[PDB]
Amino acid sequence: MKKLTIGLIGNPNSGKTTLFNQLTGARQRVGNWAGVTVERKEGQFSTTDHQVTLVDLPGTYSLTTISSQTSLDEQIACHYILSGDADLLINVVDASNLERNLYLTLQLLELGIPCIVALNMLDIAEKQNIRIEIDALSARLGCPVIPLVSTRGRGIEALKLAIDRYKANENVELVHYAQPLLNEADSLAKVMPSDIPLKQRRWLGLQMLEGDIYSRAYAGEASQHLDAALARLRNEMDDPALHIADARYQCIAAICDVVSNTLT
Repeated sequence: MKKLTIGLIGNPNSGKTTLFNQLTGARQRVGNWAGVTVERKEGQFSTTDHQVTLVDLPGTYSLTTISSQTSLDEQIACHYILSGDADLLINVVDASNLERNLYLTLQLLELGIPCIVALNMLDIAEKQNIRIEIDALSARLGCPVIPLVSTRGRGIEALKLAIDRYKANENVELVHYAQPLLNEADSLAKVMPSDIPLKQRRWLGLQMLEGDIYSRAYAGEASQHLDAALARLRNEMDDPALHIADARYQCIAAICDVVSNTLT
C-alpha cells in the first residue's frame, strides 16, 4: 500500500529495457520527456511492502561531459537524478563490462542517492570466463549488489526484496581526490543554491572544476567564482581535471582488481 518511486538507470545495452519489461509487464505507459520527443516509459509493479512506479531513464555512460557537447539523454538523466523525484535508483550493470559501467555507478554513489545495483549479463560473463565477487563489490560501493539470475527469475524476486529493504548507502570511501580539489569544490558548493543537498553541491563543484557544463546550470552563483578557483588549483597542480580523472580511474581499477576474477 506504500507508494515508492524508483528510477531505472544504466548504460546503453545493459539489459535495462528488458529488466523494465520484466518488472512492469503489461503495466506500462509510454510518452515523451518534457519538451523533447525522447521516449519516457514508466510502469508499475508491487512488492511485499510497496507499490512501485518505475521510470526508465535514457541510457548513458556518464552524467557529465567534459568534452564535446550535446546529449539530450545525458541531460534528461542528470536532470531527473538531481530533481530528487525518485526515492531510489536501480543501476543496471553489465557484468561483462564492469569497469566501463562502474563510472556511472560511481557518479550515482558520489551523489549519495539510495541505490541498488542490478548485476546483469551474468551468463555472458560466465561463458567468457569472468566471475564477479558480489559481496566484495557491495562492500566497496556501500550499496546492495543483486545478481540478476535469469533462471525462474528469482533475480527479480531478490531485487524486490532489496527494494523492500532499501536504506541509505554506506558512507564508504570511494574516490580519493586531492585535498586542494576537495577544498575548492567545497568552497564552490557553499555558494550554490541552498535547496540543493550539500553532497550534491560538492559533487557539482568537482564537476565544474573538471569542466562539466551540464552542471553549471545547477550551480547558480558558483559559476562566477569558478575561474578564480581554477586559477588557484592550476597554481597547486598541473591539469586539475586530469587529476580528477586519474583519481577516478585509480578507484575503479582497484575495485575491479579485487572484484573481477577469472573462472579458470
